[PDB]
Amino acid sequence: KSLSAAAQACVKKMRDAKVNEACIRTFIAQHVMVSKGETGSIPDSAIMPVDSLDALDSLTIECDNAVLQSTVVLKLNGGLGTGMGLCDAKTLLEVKDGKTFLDFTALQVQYLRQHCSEHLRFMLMDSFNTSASTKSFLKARYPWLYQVFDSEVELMQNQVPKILQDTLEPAAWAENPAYEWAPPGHGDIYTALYGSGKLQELVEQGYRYMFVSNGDNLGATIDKRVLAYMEKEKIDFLMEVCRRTESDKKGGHLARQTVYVKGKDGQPDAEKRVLLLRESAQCPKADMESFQDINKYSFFNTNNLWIRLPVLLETMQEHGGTLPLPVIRNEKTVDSSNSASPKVYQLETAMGAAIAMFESASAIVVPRSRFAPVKTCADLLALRSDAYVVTDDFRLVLDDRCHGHPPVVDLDSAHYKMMNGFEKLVQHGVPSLVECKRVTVKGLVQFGAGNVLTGTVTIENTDSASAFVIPDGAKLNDTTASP
Ligand SMILES: CC(=O)OC[C@@]1(C)C=Cc2c(c(C)cc3c2[nH]c2cc(O)ccc23)O1
Repeated sequence: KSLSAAAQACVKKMRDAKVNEACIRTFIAQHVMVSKGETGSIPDSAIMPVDSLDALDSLTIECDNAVLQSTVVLKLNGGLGTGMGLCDAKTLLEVKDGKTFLDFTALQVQYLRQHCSEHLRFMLMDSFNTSASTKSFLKARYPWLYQVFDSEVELMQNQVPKILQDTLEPAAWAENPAYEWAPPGHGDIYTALYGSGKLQELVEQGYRYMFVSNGDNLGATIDKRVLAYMEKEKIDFLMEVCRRTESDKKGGHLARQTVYVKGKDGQPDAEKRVLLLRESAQCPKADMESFQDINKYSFFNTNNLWIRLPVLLETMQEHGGTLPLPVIRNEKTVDSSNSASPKVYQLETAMGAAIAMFESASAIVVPRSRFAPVKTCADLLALRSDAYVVTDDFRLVLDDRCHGHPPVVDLDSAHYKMMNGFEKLVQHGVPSLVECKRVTVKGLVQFGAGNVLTGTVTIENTDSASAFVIPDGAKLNDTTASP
């Protein structure tokens, strides 16, 4: 080997634990990079804003149903709802009418198979934490997915060791041999696809396109207009972006770099623009102000990505069976809670950063409805309510009586950040929010059954040693309800 002793210890620990060679190849290349000085930082001087992009609302032509016969739907399914106090797979959260996130995508795929394309493939990227519950859920409710779960559906996210910041050796932990491993970010989909052989199996069987998206994003549905736009424009990697708002100033954004290839002898000097992603972790403390300027950098990544699979395979093969994404170098501790434990580096990548790895890569701006993540219990309440309606093809869209905008829900963080607090609020029923512009709740409150809210409502309780109960049938119209 040409590896350092620290890197050697890393591969030895990973080979012992039966980690596959594609994950080892990819991690060690990041390890070598970090041992040569790479920090992950992207200053403002290194990038330019991106000003002009095509939009999805300018498109009208849909594709043939032949293209959908060669399309795979991949959902990220590694997330636990820890932010909402959950222990299990976020996708198994009841979101509307007794159905989960997973229910809706599976019903959307089931619909497309019967009506459009029987060979549309559905895959899930699971972690060790979400696999068993995901498998059990499919056994009970979707046996056609359960029968082919291991062979076709499930894609396992691998784990990588944390390394110390001084030696870059694999950190050891006597208490827990589990706190010495970590996930490598969702950029690991490429490593897992290639390393398991499933990417080769897919191109072999004739699949051309893959639509990847977060499992907790209900707006991420197949749109035939995007597939036609990729065919016609001969695009290999397409990222959906949205216009940034001040609510999104602390999240990542799209950026631009240029590569001048000099013309040999008497020639014209060529130009190629290259798109890239910059998240907050990659931004230096000095440039955080320019990071949050939503007029300089005005687009953010939805994680709705479209990939031409044969080109992905070829590009990874040309790199020796890996995709060399920019490494994000987290500075944390072996035990995350305890700041006495040794300082480590947690190396991860972002699947959206692959937009820089392709010549024919592009980004298309889409409406915000394509990015409807459920990350707070406030988002859940809006989605549970009649403000959202299911279509015949099992999508979730706003009711027309919402005038293009979901109701705005501000729930007290002291009582409703956790799911157990939120389910107490809607214990007797979730109110009608379809005609509601805004609703904000402060203090301990319980709705009643058959409640209807209109306009802008505020329900506040100042007494934290008490609960405010709203009776059944209560109508609340542009008011403040208080004890
Ligand atoms: C800002 C802008 O320039 O519009 C373009 C675009 C893509 C992005 C903004 C945007 C939108 C739609 C259809 C809905 C919302 C939205 N931003 C939101 C913020 C909210 O809090 C709630 C709902 C929305 O369209």
